[PDB]
Amino acid sequence: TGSKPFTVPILTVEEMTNSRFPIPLEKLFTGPSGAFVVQPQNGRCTTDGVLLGTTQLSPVNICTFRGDVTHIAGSRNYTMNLASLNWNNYDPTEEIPAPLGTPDFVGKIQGLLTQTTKGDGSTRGHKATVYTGSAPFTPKLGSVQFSTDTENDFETHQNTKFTPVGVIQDGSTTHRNEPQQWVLPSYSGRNVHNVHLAPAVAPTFPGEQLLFFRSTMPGCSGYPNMDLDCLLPQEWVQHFYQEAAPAQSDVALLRFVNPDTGRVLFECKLHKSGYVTVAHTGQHDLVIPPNGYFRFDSWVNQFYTLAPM
Amino acid sequence: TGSKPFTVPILTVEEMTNSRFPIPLEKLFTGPSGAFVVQPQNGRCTTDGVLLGTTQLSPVNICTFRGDVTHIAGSRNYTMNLASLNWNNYDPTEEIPAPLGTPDFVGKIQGLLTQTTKGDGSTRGHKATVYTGSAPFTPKLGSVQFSTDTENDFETHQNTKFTPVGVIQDGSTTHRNEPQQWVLPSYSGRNVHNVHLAPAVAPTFPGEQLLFFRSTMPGCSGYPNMDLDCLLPQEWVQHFYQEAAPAQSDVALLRFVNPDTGRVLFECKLHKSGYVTVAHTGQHDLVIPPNGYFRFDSWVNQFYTLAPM
Ligand SMILES: C[C@@H]1O[C@@H](O[C@@H]2[C@@H](O[C@H]3O[C@H](CO)[C@H](O)[C@H](O)[C@H]3O)[C@@H](O)[C@@H](CO)O[C@@H]2O)[C@@H](O)[C@H](O)[C@@H]1O
Ligand SMILES: OC[C@H]1O[C@H](O)[C@H](O)[C@@H](O)[C@H]1O
Repeated sequence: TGSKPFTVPILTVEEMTNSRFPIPLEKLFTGPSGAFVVQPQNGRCTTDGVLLGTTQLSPVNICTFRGDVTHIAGSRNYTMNLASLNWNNYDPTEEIPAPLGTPDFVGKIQGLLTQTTKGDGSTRGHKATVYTGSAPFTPKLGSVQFSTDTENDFETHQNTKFTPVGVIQDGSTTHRNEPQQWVLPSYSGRNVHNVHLAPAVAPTFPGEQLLFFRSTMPGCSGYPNMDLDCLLPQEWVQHFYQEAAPAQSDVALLRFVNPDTGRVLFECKLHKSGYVTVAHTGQHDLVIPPNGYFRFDSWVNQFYTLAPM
Repeated sequence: TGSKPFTVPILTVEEMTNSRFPIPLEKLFTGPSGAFVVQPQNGRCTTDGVLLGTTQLSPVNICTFRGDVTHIAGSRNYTMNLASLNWNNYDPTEEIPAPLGTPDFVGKIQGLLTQTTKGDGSTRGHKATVYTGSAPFTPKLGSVQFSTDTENDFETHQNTKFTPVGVIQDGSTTHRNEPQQWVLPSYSGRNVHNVHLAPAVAPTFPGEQLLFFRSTMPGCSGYPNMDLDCLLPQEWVQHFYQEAAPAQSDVALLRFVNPDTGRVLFECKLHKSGYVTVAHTGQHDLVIPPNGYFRFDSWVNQFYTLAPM
């Protein structure tokens, strides 16, 4: 009606980024998810550009941490007292679950902890792991703990950054038992309930399943479950945030098109609250052409019947 | 008449990503560039969406490598035989300087080298550094070397990834002497000329300088020069690539606007070949409101005289 036309990006899946970890998308996946709660906090955005949960705009400020560190005596463990992106003091009273970009799964995330000494520009970097299921993982309260490879190299009161790389598993344990991508951390610790969460999502329509945007997280030790599914590519979050096109119905019908044939491969529902469903029953890795893309076709209701995927 | 209208993203500087390394933008910087050649290969795209140099679309597939590795006896060094993003064979004959996303500066980039064994899903990760100025750095040929913290953990003929984190310097030598952000690597090795390059850029009007989109790379050891300037944010590259709006003239005039006050702070030229200039003389860190953004106003040409910044 003159309303700003809704669109999705024309970037292909492999040209886009996982919204839950700073790695490329690899593929589309669908499977049943009735048995458990799907309530990721990263990669959550309405089609009209309202960021939800812990979602922020940067594809490379996901699962990062910044602040000051203090050594835990008799250990190679450091407590990081969190700062903001701009390196200011952290504010815990904001009505968010945790700082934006905080990890939204229970797992042992490995990367590098790096630091610069302001006075002379000296620098240092150490392999480090943050276990988001641990008692000291209290990002909402302004603190997390890292296990590192040093007992003395990090300085106090100097800007320190964690850059995530991948995940680990304890190899004396049954394989692929962690990370648990669908388990939220307890952002304030084990005795305090999470707050201000983006809602859980599920298909409601018979024969429908969620369509996931899937990556494989690098594994850094042990026998981890490396699958990582997001609801929206990070580029879609950035696109909707900018466009802010109002939803004209509950569902934006998308067609996934193959340029090499000119034909539609499948269609799907992009729910205005920011998730996708397809008509399929079972676990399936979608096979798509490298140049295939999503195209918005029309606003439909929640109860539209999709052609089977 | 009838050209698709040109636009730039409304994302703020701080909401965008460096196109030369997987870190957020921090600030805008201008300075004289007569003392160097500004010929980065990442973050190069025309306003009409033609990717140049080694530029690709993923903000998280910049300064990464994938392939499989071979140990060099007597050392902690491994040679990686490069694969593509989707783990396929690398083609050295494609008319590009190097694989898309290859580092475009001489420096020592530190990160983690990770691996998965296909048969059992066992994984491993080690701190690793790639010396992009060294003789073994031959990405165009399909081979690069990493120095690591292990002499025996990595397996042969298993998919291996390098994830970049930051840069290092040798602390026994002159501080901030490396990395050298404006020195291109020799993509095929010592004394072999590079091919298929994106061109050097410079201001071509009196009283103009390049406008750079600047970040600070993490430092991981020693006393590195952490400054990193790109010509275009990664989001701008993604935007132009998708939009493909025809360049109506040589220069798109942009205004940088403060929505808090409603006033234009400065104007600048976005050259159709994908770089920005401003009217200023001297090194200057721009001070901008966090909410400030760029807006396309009109097509002009290279003879247009800017208002002083
Ligand atoms: C499954 C196994 O995981 C990794 O080994 C770790 C051990 O890691 C430590 O030793 C290994 C070399 O043996 C390596 O140097 C690693 O960086 C270092 O932390 C250790 O954490 C044990 C303790 O539970 O778990 C695993 O065995 C990996 O390095 C191995 O190659 C292999 O994939
Ligand atoms: O000369 C090498 C030396 O460089 C710095 O001093 C580092 O802190 C040390 O860990 C060591 O690597």
